[PDB]
Amino acid sequence: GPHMEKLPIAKPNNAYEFGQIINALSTRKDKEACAHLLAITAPKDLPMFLSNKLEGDTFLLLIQSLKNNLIEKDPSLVYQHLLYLSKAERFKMMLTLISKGQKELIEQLFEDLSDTPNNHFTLEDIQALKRQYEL
Repeated sequence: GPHMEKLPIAKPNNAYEFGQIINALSTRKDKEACAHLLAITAPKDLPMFLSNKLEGDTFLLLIQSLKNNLIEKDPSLVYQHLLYLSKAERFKMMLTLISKGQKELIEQLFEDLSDTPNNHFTLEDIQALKRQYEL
């Protein structure tokens, strides 16, 4: 990960802005600046941004950003980001291009949410939504 300073983030207004920030972080491998991007992004806007500007590495970046950073800030925002991410179309191509040992990271994402009892979601809601990820 680069020692040279991080590029500053203003919120994504539209799919190209979301994609152009994210692809810069996929260039730096930045999970922590990606975590700031989810801390400012809405789950409702997220699948509309991911429409055409969604790739294998940029999907995996946000997954590793969730199962490390956002789980310790708000696991219910992780749950809602994963809920609306399941509505994205190109999302379903990603789970086919990802290798089995890299797909396990998506399991560890839900395994950390399973560990958290929460005022916004339940295990019943987890085990229902994870089905859209075929885990």
